[PDB]
Amino acid sequence: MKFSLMTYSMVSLMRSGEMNLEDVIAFAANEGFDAIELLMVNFSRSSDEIRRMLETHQMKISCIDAFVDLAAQQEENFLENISLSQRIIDQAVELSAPMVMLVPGFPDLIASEKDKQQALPRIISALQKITPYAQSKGIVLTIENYSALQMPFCSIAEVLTILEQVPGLRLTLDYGNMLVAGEDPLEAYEKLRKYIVNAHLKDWKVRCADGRHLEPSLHGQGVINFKSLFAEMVSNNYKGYLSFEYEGDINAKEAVRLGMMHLREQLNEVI
Amino acid sequence: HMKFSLMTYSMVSLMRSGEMNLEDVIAFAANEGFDAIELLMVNFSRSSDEIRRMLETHQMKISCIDAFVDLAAQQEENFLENISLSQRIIDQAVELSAPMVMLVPGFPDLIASEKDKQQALPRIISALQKITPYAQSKGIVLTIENYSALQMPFCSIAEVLTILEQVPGLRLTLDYGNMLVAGEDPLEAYEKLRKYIVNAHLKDWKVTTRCADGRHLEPSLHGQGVINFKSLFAEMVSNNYKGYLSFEYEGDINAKEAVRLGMMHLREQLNEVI
Ligand SMILES: [Mn+2]
Ligand SMILES: [Mn+2]
Repeated sequence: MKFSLMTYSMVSLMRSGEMNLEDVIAFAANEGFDAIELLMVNFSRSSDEIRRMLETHQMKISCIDAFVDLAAQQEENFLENISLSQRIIDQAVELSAPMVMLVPGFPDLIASEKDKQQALPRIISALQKITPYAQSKGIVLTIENYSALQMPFCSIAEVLTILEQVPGLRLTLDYGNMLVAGEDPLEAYEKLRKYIVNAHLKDWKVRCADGRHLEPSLHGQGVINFKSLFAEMVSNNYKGYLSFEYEGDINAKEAVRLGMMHLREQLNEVI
Repeated sequence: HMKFSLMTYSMVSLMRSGEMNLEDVIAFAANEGFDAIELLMVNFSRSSDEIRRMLETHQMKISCIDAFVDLAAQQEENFLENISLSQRIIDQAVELSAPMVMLVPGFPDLIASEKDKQQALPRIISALQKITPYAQSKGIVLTIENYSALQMPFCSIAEVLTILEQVPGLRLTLDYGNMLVAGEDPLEAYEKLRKYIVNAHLKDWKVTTRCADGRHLEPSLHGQGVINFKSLFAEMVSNNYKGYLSFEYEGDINAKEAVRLGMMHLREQLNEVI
């Protein structure tokens, strides 16, 4: 039950120029995380430089995240997105990350029910091509359940349908995203347990399926029940990381410090 | 010469729910008295022949085709394929008799740092320098849109002007509401960018998308928020604007009701000016 910090949680301070990647790694080390989950949106940095940062701060990468359009209808774009996915897997090898998580589509690019219907077999086809490459390199490939309901990978049923058609594919469960999809987060974990190798933890306070809008909350101040998840995870001997995600407006370092105090308290009660 | 168009994006909620298809949006636009639709194109699955058939049935035209394309892609092969995709969108404009294309040239989730923003900008410009001559060769006006996610280097007046002045022939779709998000005065944006503006998106915001100036904003029915459309209309009429004014709505009210309610306000304000 080790914790990892998503670099994506610090995006506000990276966008403002207050933190660079090394600062995020250093901050994760100082806050006691065992790893970072690295969002990779370009290959501008050399692997050498990232490996150096990780050695300096005695940090590891639990998972590399990327947004890739595996729903692309246009053949040449679709093929280049598979190639990009392979390049991300290559980066996981270079950086000693055991896992990749793909968000396999973009919400602004699904503009109708017919688009959603067509996107699903396309995503599945892409993942059947990419997952064997990940396996050959010794990398565990996952998708994430998402929060924009026009993407055909949000509900328990949707993610299960993909997982059951892609040999070897695994799941990063975003516990809070299930709430947006109208699912019970704990039920999602129970139904998808055999595929869940990574988890994102984020909270919401009171657009959903159940028709009620949510705001990002500091962990423990919203509606998500983390202790119940941790209890089941310990019971089931989950061996992946618990990744800290925050998408709100509180200063990102403060959000991590405050939310981690709640999460560690809840885990310690279960242990 | 002030004409209204309906963004198909404004109807996306009912398209996603299966309540409306593209033809329904075209027919709705015709029934509500629009001069055109602005078509969001996210794939080429629709037959060009069938779109043209729909436009003829409903006596409608397409004023502009909108697309999201990642012209900031750092990996060369992806970058080149996104230039080719943009050229294929221009070809679709020819096939559909749309005079204009609007690209949103990057994706907010793919710019994760200030350095990423810095590196994206010359990349986007270089792509647009390749795409714009192709649009010109096909008689298509190419535009970008000023956006609302401030990590993208195309939101402020200064950012959009920097791109436009480096890409010969490039023009602008002014999203008047997005300028408010960027901390600009929407009317001053129009005045400073007037010679480039060939299309406009009209949307409104109410004070409850995070602004530069602090205020929290949510989509508003037009006329119920803070955007002054009459002042814009008065200036465009004064300058003999010949383009379209495109109706954009991003909120939660039923999309057909939002068009009916918002257009009543917009037409009233334009009428007070002419
Ligand atoms: Mn997540
Ligand atoms: Mn717009």
